[PDB]
Amino acid sequence: STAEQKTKAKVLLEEGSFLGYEDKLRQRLKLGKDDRPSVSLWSVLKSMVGKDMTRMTLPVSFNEPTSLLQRVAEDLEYADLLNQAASFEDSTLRLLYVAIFTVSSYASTVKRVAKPFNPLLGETFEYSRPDKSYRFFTEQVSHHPPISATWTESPKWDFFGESFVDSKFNGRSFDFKHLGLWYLTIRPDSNGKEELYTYKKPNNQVVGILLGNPQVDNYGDVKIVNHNTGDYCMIHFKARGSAYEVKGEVYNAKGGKEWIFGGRWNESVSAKKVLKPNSLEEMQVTSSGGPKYDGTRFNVWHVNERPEFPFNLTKFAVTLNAPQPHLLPWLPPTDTRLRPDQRAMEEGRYDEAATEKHRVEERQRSVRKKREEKNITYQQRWFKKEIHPVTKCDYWKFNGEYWKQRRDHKLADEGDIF
Ligand SMILES: CC(C)[C@@H](C)/C=C/[C@@H](C)[C@H]1CC[C@H]2C3=CC=C4C[C@@H](O)CC[C@]4(C)[C@H]3CC[C@]12C
Repeated sequence: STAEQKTKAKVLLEEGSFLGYEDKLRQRLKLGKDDRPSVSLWSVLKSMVGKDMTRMTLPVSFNEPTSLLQRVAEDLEYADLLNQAASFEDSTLRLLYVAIFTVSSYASTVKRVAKPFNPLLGETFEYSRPDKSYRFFTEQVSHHPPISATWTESPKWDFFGESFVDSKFNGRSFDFKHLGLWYLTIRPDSNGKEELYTYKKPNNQVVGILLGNPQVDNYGDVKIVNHNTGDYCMIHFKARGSAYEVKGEVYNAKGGKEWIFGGRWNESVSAKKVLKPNSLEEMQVTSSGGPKYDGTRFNVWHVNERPEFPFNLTKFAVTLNAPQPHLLPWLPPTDTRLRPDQRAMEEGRYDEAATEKHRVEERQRSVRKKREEKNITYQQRWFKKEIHPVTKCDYWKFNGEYWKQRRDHKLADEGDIF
């Protein structure tokens, strides 16, 4: 445990990051299943061609009782990969595991053809895992357009970025682009100063709509750069032409190919050392013991087992919106767990969900109109837009106050949106 890792771990404990997380993770929903009718997606969308996800009104069959804030937290489902990454002295092998971490969060998107809640302006969501030593926090920093800012911290790695989802139904497919930059910091166990990786997430689309069998597809190219070394990785999510294929190549700073990896992003990813730096070889689509330098293949990631849950949620997703008894007294009034329309929907009370949604959305609009009448500039509570010193891009800088003020029971009047 390096000095900087211990210094980070000490901060996390002093700020009380795990207070209130004593309850065992939620294992299921009160709903055992549910019988929202299987309305045809085309029948709904044919009258809304060219619209955005947020401008559409959808039946509950195409809603999910999670927030966009919580879908972004599903980036962390396989965060163990990042501690593994920190343990490798070879920077290109750290990059391999960082890359596969970025791929690992797409298995959970399958079988959830549904719109998550559009977070209210100022809505927040926190999630800490004492068993993993990380804390995640996010604030909805914009409503027009919808933007979430995140900030995740752990002894060996940080992860933060902007969720800016730009969507469009073109009459055939529903397309989603992720416009924000993501920042992943590793504090290596050895042989390396703290290092910064950046990348943008792949696109997603709903296809099969006209065929009557909607399917979530993730597609496009991703490039991860290590700003310190500076290794880089190219990732290719193949677009549907039922192929879930993903492949990637990891290069050192001189363009030498060091690693390739590939698999199906709904199932598993394997990798191998590339022995000749100029090889054109890419992963063709049996050691489960860790990395290998001799060129044999090794497993890196496999999807978690996925029981049947209402709304087709994953086990990990079931933990996120849990109103855990020991957690509730710590939360700000803005936390997604307290959001009443989303809570009603999770419990299968769909008319209550529609009733509460109308109320909280009306109040949001009225507060915006009052601000505009008084020339009042909206200010985020927990983030401020700044210029990042390395990328020179605008980013949402966490102000460092949330967890300390939470520790000190100072949140009771930090927002009133539900
Ligand atoms: C009419 C309905 C069916 C339309 C709007 C719903 C489309 C779904 C499939 C879209 C809507 C929002 C999309 C969405 C938003 C945010 C992220 C966070 C990112 O880190 C992983 C992908 C992910 C999770 C994607 C996956 C695909 C989602 C969930």
